[PDB]
Amino acid sequence: SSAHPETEPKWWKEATFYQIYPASFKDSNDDGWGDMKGIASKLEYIKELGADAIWISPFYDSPQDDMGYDIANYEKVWPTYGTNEDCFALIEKTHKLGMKFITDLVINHCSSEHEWFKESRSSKTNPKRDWFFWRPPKGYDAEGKPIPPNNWKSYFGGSAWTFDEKTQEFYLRLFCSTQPDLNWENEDCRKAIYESAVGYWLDHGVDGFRIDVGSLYSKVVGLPDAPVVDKNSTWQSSDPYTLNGPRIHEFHQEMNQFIRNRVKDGREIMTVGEMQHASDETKRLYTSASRHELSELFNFSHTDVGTSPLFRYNLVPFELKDWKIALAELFRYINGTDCWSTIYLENHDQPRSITRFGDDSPKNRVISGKLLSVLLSALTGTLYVYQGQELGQINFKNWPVEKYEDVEIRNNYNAIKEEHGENSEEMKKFLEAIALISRDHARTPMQWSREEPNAGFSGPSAKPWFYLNDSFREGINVEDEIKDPNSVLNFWKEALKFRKAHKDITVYGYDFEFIDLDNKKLFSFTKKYNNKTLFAALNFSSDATDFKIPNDDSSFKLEFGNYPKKEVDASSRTLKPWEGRIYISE
Ligand SMILES: [Ca+2]
Repeated sequence: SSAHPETEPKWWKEATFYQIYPASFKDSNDDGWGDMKGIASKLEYIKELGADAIWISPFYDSPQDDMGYDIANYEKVWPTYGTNEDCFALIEKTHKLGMKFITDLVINHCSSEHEWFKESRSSKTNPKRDWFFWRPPKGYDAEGKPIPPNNWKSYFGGSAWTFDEKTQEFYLRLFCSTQPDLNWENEDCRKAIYESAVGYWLDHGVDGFRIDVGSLYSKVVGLPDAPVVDKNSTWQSSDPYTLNGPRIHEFHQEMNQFIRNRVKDGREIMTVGEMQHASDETKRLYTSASRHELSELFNFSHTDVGTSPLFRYNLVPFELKDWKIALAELFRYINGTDCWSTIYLENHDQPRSITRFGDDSPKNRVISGKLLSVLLSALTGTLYVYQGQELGQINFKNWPVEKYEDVEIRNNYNAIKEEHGENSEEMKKFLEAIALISRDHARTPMQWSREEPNAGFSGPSAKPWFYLNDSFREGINVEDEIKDPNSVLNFWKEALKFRKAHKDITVYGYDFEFIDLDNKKLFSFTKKYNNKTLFAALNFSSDATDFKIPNDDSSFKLEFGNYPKKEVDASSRTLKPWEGRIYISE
């Protein structure tokens, strides 16, 4: 393990993180919105699950146009969630339970309601004008409407520019119209961002940051028109000119140094960057400890399978190998380096993993939920569990488009309507996709009980901010699952215990090798840690499936699996439907 610098222990490498979506976790005052007191009341639940740390999605003052990712004040909690003192009390309570606390750092853009933008937009001459990207119209079209500066597409559909009537210029917003991108080319802007979004929270005791689209801060000079790669779209991906831009490492090094110099008590701060896409070299430039940029990053390849590279909301076929390779992209690059990795299948931007990668049928949702737990339990990196994942939550079913809350759905819907028509093949394909892929499958309220109609998320008289998934009535809720010894929740508790007990090879394991990579059912691999070898055989199918252990001998002992412990023949070399097994040899 000496020629593997990645094995050097750190709190944040072996911590299991639980991600909380504050709007949807726990309402304590029956207004239908989750809040900080609600979260505080459930910290013991999170600890009992086996989490070592929490990441809370944005809880700062925000109009909620992107449900918190449009921040109007980095230094003030959104009043509906509580006060700043509520937040400080929550951080302290988390700490006193022996858990770490990370906050969401969203500094590619802020809300147009942020005072910085209110000043910026007020005139062309004010000191904050170039804290954002302002450009005149390219011209005017045949109807007299201003034409945006370039052809860039918003992440949520349509143009990535919004026209300001007062100053007669467009401003850049890669996200929704009220999320103006901050101009990192302006050094005063960078310094103000660090003070407000970073320093304030360091001063108030956070253990780290999850960094929202951290790979977008560097725009290529001139903001040039992007390549026309999508021949059926007016607007084009800006990735060549906005993703991992030429100053992106400079900016991350600078912010890393700011953090190092601002911490007052010598504590170790973790940063996890939501970087989206990166070559392995780019990942290394970001996460190598010697680079002093990020601790680790999220890479989306595994959550992109089954979606078109041109448009997330067009489905395409995939096979198991595609997902195997995409998952391995998270961690193989760290082998024999001072880099570090993340491991996750769910977050507030993703549909449910059982639906996507297991089988959410009444017959298979429990066993396949456990299979996914077995897989994640064995992988190298910082493990993240998203609220409800531990319950085996599944996608919602048969929702009309008008029920979806997400701006990503609303904006894409409207762009398709405008470009192709409401009654079009393009719309049909979109509607097909949202049923599988929408971020909203992550965002329905957390299911605490079977109580009608709000599942213990709020009192029965409240109107939740977003609709409940009907699954709470099918026993997918905390109260019912605690009592069912066979539940997905109780299994996740086991899986985290197993992972911790074997952390050298589960968390810190190296030399990952696939076994039978092409197999459309069997997901199998080995890992090493000194004299130890871990072997996984995971059957992602409703069929029985054979496997082989390479260099098999008597030393391989069955240590974890999802079929009943007393009813498994460890010597058998055929897996039952949805069966997973982890063997370890010493
Ligand atoms: Ca509330």
